[PDB]
Amino acid sequence: HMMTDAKAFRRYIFELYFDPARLLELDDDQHLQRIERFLDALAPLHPVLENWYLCGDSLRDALSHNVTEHRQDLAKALSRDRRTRAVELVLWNGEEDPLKGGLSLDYEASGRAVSSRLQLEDAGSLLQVFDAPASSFVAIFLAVLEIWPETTWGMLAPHAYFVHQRTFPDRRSIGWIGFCPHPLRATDFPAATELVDIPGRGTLLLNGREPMDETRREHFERVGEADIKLMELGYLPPLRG
Ligand code: NA
Repeated sequence: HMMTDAKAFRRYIFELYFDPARLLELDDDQHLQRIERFLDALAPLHPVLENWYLCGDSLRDALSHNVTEHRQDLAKALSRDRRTRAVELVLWNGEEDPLKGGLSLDYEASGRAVSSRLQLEDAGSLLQVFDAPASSFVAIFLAVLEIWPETTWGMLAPHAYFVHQRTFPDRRSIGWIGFCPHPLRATDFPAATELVDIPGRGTLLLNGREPMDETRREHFERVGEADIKLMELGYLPPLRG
């Protein structure tokens, strides 16, 4: 079918991974500059992405420091979020309700893979508000690739799919939309899969969303067949790493 199931909210995972050695080379000024550029790139995509704030305890405190208004506040996020062995930065977009596009951002750079990453949670909130979600999510990937040439993997996937349906237990997944840092040939992939070639970076892959009804071939062809081809190419990275 062309439509999805009818559900009030779907949890998603949205994670971009960076080469830890190359990311660690950056100093704080460069991390802050990249985050500033990334927030700038989010702003045109939807009204809920236009404002970002430091976290706080009272609602008044958590809305007092708009880092898209006062960019010096971004350093104050780094100051309270930093830890001895890693830069970390946490922001929220000022919307408390996930059903209204509420979102937080978590950026870490440690020199290790697990904590050299950009996460948007819960990205299912953006599926709530995007009029044309496929292209808007691709635009978020495109921003990350332009700002972080160190990107080594990206995945946007339903949480339940990743946890309970990913083909390879000890590997990452390309998800519904994802980034693989290699050129790919449409020949090797299903017809429902769209490949966006990004010279100098790799490929963005768009599989189809989960429909209300689908056959066994269609089920296999969705995210599973793409993960299988990536694994067969040696491009699907291990989870532990
Ligand atoms: Na203020």
